Amino acid sequence: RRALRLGVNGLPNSLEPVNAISNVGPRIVNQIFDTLIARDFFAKGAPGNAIDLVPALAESWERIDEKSVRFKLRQKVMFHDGVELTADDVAYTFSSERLWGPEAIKKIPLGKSYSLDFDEPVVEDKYTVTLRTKTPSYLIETFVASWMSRIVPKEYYKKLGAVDFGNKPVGTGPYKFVEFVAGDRVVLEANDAYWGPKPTASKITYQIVAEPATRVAGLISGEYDIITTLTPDDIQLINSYPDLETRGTLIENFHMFTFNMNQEVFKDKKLRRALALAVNRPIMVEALWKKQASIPAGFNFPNYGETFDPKRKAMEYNVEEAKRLVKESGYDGTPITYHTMGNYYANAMPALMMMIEMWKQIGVNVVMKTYAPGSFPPDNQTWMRNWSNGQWMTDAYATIVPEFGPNGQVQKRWGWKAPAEFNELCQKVTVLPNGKERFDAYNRMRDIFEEEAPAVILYQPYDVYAARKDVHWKPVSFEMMEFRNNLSFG
Ligand SMILES: O=C(O[C@H]1[C@H](OP(=O)(O)O[C@@H]2[C@@H](O)[C@@H](O)CO[C@H]2O)[C@@H](CO)O[C@@]1(CO)O[C@H]1O[C@H](CO)[C@H](O)[C@@H](O)[C@H]1O)c1ccccc1
Repeated sequence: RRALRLGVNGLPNSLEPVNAISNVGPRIVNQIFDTLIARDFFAKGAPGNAIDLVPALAESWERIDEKSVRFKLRQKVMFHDGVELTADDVAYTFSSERLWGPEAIKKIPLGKSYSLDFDEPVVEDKYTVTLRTKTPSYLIETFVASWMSRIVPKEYYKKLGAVDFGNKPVGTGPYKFVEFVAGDRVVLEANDAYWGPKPTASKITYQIVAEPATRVAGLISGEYDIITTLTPDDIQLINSYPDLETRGTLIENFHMFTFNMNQEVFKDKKLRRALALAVNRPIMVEALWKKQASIPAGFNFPNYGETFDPKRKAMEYNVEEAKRLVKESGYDGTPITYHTMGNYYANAMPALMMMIEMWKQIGVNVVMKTYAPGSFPPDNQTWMRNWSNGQWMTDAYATIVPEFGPNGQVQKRWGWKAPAEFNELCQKVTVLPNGKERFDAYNRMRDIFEEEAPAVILYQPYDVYAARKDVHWKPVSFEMMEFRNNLSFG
């Protein structure tokens, strides 16, 4: 088998699966670990966007009541060190101690904020485990299929601790750990004892190449087989090669810009809203994304299923209202910084440069502050910054509630003083089954989000990869790379 070499835009700081949640972690952690329930993005000839859920580490599952799901596990599954997977490892993965309890915050900072209102799991036998919530939750199934739910080995994890585990991970996945050189590379090797489809590459290397031009040059020179995070602008040039091609797809994620609302200038919604109203998204999508990116109608996406609102109007663009809001605000003309880690996000810098011109027309001076990986300053030295959110559930709960809710980082760390009505609705949607009340509450939350502007949604990016034609691999509609039944050579 050939070794697979990947040129990437970044690497996570840890291989602990929850801590690795980002645009750069899942493409690695998806190889090392498995979940109880998995997604088959290729079901019924779908071009990597199928919503179909399939058994993975759990052979079957059944909802027992409004707050519990019982799982029957695959038998004789081995972690990379030969230890058999049991309900003990599954219970530990979803425990108060490791994930959501008070004693877990130090090791997994976002564990509690991203988790459901869990109750301690119940081990029925070696291969049977019930995952449950303290209050009703119809989200257990989607949570278990998500990036929050990769299964860790209890004994090995406890022995090492979360920090050391993140540097030497052990999972049940098709590829096993070889090396992790901080801010440089990750090397994995084929796990030939894998329970599912046998790995088709002998090794996988993820090498950071921060500059996209240098990344493209690496593919051309033959240093990489696949490269990530390109722009629709690179398409014509790569495709002009007989042996190279681009492969892209819209992903279930949105790019945005956000604010440090602890800062005096951003304490009030007025300037935040003015900045949002001046963003001409169609011109950015046309010029930088070649119409391949999509602009959502608010914090509202098709993957939400029953909680997606297809009748929702597009987000308002109003330069004249933006001009009035700036005039009425306390803003003087002082430059406002916008922090960006080069092009960690595809089109981060060209998008920002277009927005700086748009904002100059409304009387707001915004200045780009580009920083290197590991150079993100303390919070009080930041004003505006870019971000993204992967829409990780088949429900509107994610990411409006875990990120922007009362228990989330936007309110707790970034100082968004959310209206009381918003937090009340966040609590309601957590416990309610689908219906008119729940559907209407998400719409009211979307209206408040647009009015308050704690963040400004830009678009769903069109994720662009480039590969050698002799490397058969299709992208999926999520911020990760899938190699199961989706990687072959020659
Ligand atoms: O830029 C990355 O993370 C990004 C991550 O944002 P992503 O858009 O990639 O991932 C989001 C998630 O945050 C979550 O909302 C779910 O959906 C996902 O798409 C996030 C957490 O790792 O912090 C970020 C924000 O720009 O970064 C910010 O916070 C870190 C602080 O330790 C960085 O080191 C800083 O440089 C700084 O830029 C990153 C780069 C290298 C190592 C680790 C993370």
